[PDB]
Amino acid sequence: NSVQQQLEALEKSSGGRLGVALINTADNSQILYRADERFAMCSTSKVMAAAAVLKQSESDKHLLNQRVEIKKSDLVNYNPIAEKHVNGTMTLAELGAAALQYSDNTAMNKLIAHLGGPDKVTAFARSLGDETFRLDRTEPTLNTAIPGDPRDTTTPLAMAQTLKNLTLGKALAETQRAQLVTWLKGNTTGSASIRAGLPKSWVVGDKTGSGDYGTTNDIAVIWPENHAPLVLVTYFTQPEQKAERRRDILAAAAKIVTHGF
Repeated sequence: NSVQQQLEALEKSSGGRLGVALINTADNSQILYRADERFAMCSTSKVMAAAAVLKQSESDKHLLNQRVEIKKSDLVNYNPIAEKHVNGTMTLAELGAAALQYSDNTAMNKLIAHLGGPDKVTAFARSLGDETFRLDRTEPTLNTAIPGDPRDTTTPLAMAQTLKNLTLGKALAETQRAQLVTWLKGNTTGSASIRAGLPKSWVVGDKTGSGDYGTTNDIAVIWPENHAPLVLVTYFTQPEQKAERRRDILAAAAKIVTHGF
């Protein structure tokens, strides 16, 4: 059973649509499965919003520490960090950290608002050469993940390419790139996803995503102990609106494509 056959087998039993894109930076070789198909990004889109602010900070040395007032009215459906700061302030850096490491939805909306709206995040993605990514809505509606809906979607390959450029490539200035990597490595929400399918000692940075239609996503940068980094995007979605998320499928896909490394 080839890697491709294993992925097809995994999808067949999953009850959903699997999208995988792995880039081996050792030789730029790739393992693709429905890598050109669109999937709702859900919270994985937070990486683009945080990175957009990091790009701005390259020309504004006071941006990351800029105060942002948190009001009760700002709270949406999931605000683990933001709710702790109502009536107070959070810096843009702290909002980036909350959005990425805890998937705080209020934090994401604050980043989008600062940038000027969802379309500004799309423009940033385009500036990075990503012609696929599109952010159309704010939290929490960007998570509807309706089959066939182009809003707030991208493809596994496009996201893998951009994540590579953002964390290991040409997208950000060094200090900003390092900050994004630090945030990703400190994520607290991905234990059961890609990380679960890899050797426990491998260093990993990732951003998970989840939404309606049992949409379960994760994008990660992986640092093996004796090999060049791997960039992996695992997207998964189902036909019924209230389907349960399946992080186990992402872990299984990760194990399949990282075999040998």
